[PDB]
Amino acid sequence: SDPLEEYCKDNPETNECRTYDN
Repeated sequence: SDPLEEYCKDNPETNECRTYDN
């Protein structure tokens, strides 16, 4: 998918995007 998916995977702040809000 777009860099958006890989981000939430690689985002220590937004990879937590699923748990925390950013």
